[PDB]
Amino acid sequence: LLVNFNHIHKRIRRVADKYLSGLVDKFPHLLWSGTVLKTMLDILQTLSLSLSADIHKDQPYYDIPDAPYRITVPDTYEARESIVKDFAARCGMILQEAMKWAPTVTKSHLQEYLNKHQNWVSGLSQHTGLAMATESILHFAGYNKQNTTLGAKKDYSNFMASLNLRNRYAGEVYGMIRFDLNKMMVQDLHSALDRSHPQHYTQAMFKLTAMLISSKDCDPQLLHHLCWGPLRMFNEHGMETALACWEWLLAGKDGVEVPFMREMAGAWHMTVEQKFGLFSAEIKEADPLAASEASQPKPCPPEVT
Amino acid sequence: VEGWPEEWYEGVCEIATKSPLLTFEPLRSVLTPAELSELRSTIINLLDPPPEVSALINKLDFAMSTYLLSVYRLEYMRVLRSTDPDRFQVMFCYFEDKAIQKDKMQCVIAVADKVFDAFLNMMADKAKTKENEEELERHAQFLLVNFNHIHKRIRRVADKYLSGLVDKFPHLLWSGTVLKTMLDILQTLSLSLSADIHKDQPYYDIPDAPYRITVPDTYEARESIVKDFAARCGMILQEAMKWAPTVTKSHLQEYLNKHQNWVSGLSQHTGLAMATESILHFAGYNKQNTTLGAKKDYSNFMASLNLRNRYAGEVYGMIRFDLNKMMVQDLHSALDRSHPQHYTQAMFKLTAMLISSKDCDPQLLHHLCWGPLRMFNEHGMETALACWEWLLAGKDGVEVPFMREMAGAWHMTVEQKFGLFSAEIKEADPLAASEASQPKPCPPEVTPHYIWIDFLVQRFEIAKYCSSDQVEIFSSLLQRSMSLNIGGAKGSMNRHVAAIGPRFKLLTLGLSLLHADVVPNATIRNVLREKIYSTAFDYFSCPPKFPTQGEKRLREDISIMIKFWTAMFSDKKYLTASRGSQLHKYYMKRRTLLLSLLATEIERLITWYNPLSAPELELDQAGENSVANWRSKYISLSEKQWKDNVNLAWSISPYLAVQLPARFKNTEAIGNEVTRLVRLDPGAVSDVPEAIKFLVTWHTIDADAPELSHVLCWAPTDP
Repeated sequence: LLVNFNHIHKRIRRVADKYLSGLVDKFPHLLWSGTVLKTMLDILQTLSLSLSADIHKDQPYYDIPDAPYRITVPDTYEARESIVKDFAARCGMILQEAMKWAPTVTKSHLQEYLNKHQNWVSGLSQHTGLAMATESILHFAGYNKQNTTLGAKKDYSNFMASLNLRNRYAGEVYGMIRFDLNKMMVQDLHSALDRSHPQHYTQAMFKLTAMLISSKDCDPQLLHHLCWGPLRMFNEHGMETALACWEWLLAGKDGVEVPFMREMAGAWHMTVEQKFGLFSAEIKEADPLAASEASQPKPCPPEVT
Repeated sequence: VEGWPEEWYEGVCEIATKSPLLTFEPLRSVLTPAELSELRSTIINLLDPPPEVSALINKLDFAMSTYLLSVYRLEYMRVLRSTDPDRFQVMFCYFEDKAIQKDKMQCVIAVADKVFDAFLNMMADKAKTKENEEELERHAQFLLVNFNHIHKRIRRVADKYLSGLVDKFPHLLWSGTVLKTMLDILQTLSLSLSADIHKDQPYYDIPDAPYRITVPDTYEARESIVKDFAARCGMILQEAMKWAPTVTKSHLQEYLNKHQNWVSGLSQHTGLAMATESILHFAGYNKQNTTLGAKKDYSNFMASLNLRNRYAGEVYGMIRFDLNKMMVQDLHSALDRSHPQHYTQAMFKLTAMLISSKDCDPQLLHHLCWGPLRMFNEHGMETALACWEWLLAGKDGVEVPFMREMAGAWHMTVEQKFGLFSAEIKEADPLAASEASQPKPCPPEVTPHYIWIDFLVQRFEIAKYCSSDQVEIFSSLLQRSMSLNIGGAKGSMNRHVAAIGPRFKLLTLGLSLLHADVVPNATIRNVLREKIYSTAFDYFSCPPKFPTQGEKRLREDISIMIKFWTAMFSDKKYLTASRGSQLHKYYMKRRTLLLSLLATEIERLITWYNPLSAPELELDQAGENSVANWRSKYISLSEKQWKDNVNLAWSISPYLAVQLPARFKNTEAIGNEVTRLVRLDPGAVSDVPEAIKFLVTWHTIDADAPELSHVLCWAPTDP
């Protein structure tokens, strides 16, 4: 329906628009899908490239990458400008609609889309798709944890931090294949955990997940060590690193949700059983009426970050 | 007071240089109306303060007056004859004295303003070396860190000093250290916003700079001060991005690639948010959408950032397991196989390896600069420009060797005639082209020379103020690329129509360099101007023709020509080139002729652009109005003062005189004068397609005077 939205006729595009509106109305979950956005960005880039392509020259047909289809364009410049300007609004509308409800998943998908080698060469040119992606992120953003509940600010550092970490560690782990190797990563992670060093812990975790995301097999031992990592360094920093790694793993590879969910559930049940957090024991304190001894009363509150 | 042996005054200078501060318990406890009146008059004349300060002074006795005079003299002598790098910042030591504050003050800030003005006047013309830039950077950093003082007047006077300093030295805006310091202090304040006010120790330490910051007690004051500070950052950021977006954008990209901030990026980290928010609403248009008549571009930023991080990580991986040989071999293999992806990967890997090292490694730099010359195109040139920008932004103290290598590569390209400096190719005339060699256009193509000149212009704009040696490099590069040999087929540059963009762009860059008032000598400018005029005149020695490129790549050519004409018209800086009148008129005549020719050519090109009126299409109005006014002014010339123009053109070059009537002038005197001149000396011209008709018909039908006719040597012409 998206590829049929730009037909050369008059009523065809109207009926296609009506069908698309109805379909997206009755099935809201299609907004945050991971394939619609890439296709629409690709077709928008194709139209933008076709905007100025020597109208007198023949062959107005074009081929959509990664999808078998074709697009025809009118002859006059005015009609082409009108149709591209008309199409340039639905993209923003559906982007803001998607970002309104579930910002996290669509933000992760947008981050993933901006990490392809083919578009980097042409990024020095217009490449309207990347400009749209990097422009639509800001004015639909929201408040962070610190400034979410106040009575009368905007946050974008997480986006750049995640993107930079992802690209840096992807390159660092891709380098290693030039010169098995899982044993070294496991040993480094164990050494970092034993020495209790946060920087080495984060580096090892990111390197391990970046190695895992680029492979052809599940390698269950790597996933098991990934899920059992933070439980030996219970805190907020390690938990933040683990959440970032889990989000990257979910966004990158496909057909992996079920084993990851099962491993996470097992880790949660183990944490419940060992009473490492909120499920810990209760500690009593001396009452002040008869606390004349050297054991002076003092608060003993559990901490669950 | 100056004015008695000279050594008596001379000795006071070093004593004041080594004297301690006149610091200090009540101030009054420690310490003839005509003399009081005259002392007050002298002090008020020396200071010249606002009237309130004068009224405050009017009620003071003699002791305070002489104390003020003594401290003023001591500080003035100290600042005039000091050598320590902390010259002007010692004055704040007087602002922190509790005894001075408790006394029943504005005189101190007045004398501080006076001494600051004296210091600024001194520094305005000190030198143009790196040390002065470092001192200015340190002073700006000190003024920035003193902007958030706990007192009231201290921050006001600091703000005034900062405003004055940034006003008189605009180049500090795009520096690479001020932005990092201001982001760090902003992050420190944001972190200190909520830090358990009841808990003690309100002090904080600025990273990478030895200083400390104190904060108020109430939350409201802290919020007010942080909100107040949050505006100067945006103001100066937009001011910097307005003028030179490239350098500040590269610095911002470099700042966002540190490992320490990435861990805390999951938190607020206000500095990164400010950096990523201030980039957008001050951005501009790209090359494609820079000249249109009634879009925004950010893909370059993300592409550069992603490539930089990816290749930095990939090259950092290799150190875990010499190595330059492998990189050189890979680059050579990629060049030999002619693969673009491998070429880009090798180039980025090489520059990323080079940026993280401890030695120059001249072979790596030499291979870096000679890379693109073996793959002359636009894609490789774009990759090379990106790599050069990253190298310049990353490492420090490398500008001079890189500039020298780039100049050498440019001269090699000029010598080998690989681009705009290539040879000229002729084509068969259609009148006698019945053979199998049918006529067809053969225009030279110069894509990357159109971008290299832009890069050079950007670098020159950046380096006009700071450095003083790169100007010599640019002067040598411009001097070695031009020659004064206007004539038949020796001008070192192509004369085709499709190659007028880079030519006039380089001419405009040369004129801008001349107007910058950097060369102190009075003879370099003369030679440079002579060469500029020669290479400008050389283009009009060929028969006119029409452009072959499409509708695009034509508007900006007209814009460049209009800009060059405007620059040429504003060249009235003569009478100081040292018999000056001879050279003055010698330049004036050629300037007028060049202006007329440029106006005619621009009119012809704009007429060819769109046949109809086309009110939708439009260009700069001021240039068109000026061209129309000049055409109206020059169209009213009489029969005189125009034959002299023909004589001057003949004195310049016979080819220009022969081609002059081709540029149509609605007057018959031009033809008669050209015929007379060519009859006086026919041997000076041997171009047959146009010059034969000025000699063959001694008389149309009169059939007289059979002498001096030697046509047995002219080249063949059309049947």
